Amino acid sequence: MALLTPDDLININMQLQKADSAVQEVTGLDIKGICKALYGTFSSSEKVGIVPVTSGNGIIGNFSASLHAITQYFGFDSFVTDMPDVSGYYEAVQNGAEIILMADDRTFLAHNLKNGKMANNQPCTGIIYAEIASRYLKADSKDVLVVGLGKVGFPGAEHLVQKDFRVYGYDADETLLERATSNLGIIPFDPANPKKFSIIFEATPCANTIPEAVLSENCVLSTPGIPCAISEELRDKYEVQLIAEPLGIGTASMLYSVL
Ligand SMILES: NC(=O)C1=CN([C@@H]2O[C@H](COP(=O)(O)OP(=O)(O)OC[C@H]3O[C@@H](n4cnc5c(N)ncnc54)[C@H](O)[C@@H]3O)[C@@H](O)[C@H]2O)C=CC1
Ligand SMILES: C[C@H]1CC=N[C@@H]1C(=O)NCCCC[C@H](N)C(=O)O
Ligand SMILES: [Mg+2]
Ligand code: NA
Repeated sequence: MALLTPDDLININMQLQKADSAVQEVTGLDIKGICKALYGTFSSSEKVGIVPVTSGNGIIGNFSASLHAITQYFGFDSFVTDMPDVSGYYEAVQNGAEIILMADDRTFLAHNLKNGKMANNQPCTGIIYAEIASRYLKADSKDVLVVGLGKVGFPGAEHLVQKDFRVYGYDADETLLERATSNLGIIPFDPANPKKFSIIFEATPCANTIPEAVLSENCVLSTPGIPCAISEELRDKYEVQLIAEPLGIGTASMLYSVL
């Protein structure tokens, strides 16, 4: 399974700053503006309780600290509980948390206790990175390539289909590809018969998944995938506009979706 390491989260404030500038360049909107477009919501210092969780692989170094910073960055009044797990959840609620933010190895959720809304990181991440890609100001095309049609990728593709884009899809697992084509109506992408895209969305845990043949100059590559979907070489060569950030954008999508 594809879990963060502590090194992925180093200087999360800078990673967020850089991602937010890239998002502004690409779409004319900052991350808050994207979330406002997606969900119509804005932050008003809602209290967010962040609960460390020890199950499975356990507490990931820098994870709760990064969420603490991300939440503050978007204007939430956040805190991290002293205790983990159920004791931590009790602490969070007792200290007045309106939104609970917590994750085990399989599920990262946000639960707004005031209105009952609950978000899962996987669809929220897919949706927001697909939204960003979709809003590329200089795209001059409704064609989009989605690489990776799993838990993050499938909802991203679904979002793009709802937005009336012409969605091409590829997954290395043939069964996943088939699932997407027959449930979403996407066009299966044929790697042996590529075409160029100005808009690309990638959601795999693998490097170098985007072939050169698919790139156009200045195309947007919006990717929650870790590590990076393209080499530095190809990024520089085609002046690719990369939106890639390990936790904060997806977390913002969760939070603004439950407001
Ligand atoms: N940046 C962020 O905020 C977040 C990042 N992620 C990351 O997103 C990635 C995807 O997560 P999930 O969708 O949950 O994983 P998943 O395992 O559900 O789906 C990944 C898909 O990519 C496909 N794939 C793998 N190698 C490929 C290749 N070379 N070419 C085409 N397809 C390939 C797999 O067949 C699989 O269907 C992971 O690396 C995960 O860590 C996940 C959540 C939030
Ligand atoms: C990109 C992230 C967000 C969702 N999946 C990836 C992930 O690493 N999930 C596992 C998070 C586990 C956190 C850990 N239980 C903790 O509380 O420190
Ligand atoms: Mg992110
Ligand atoms: Na990747």
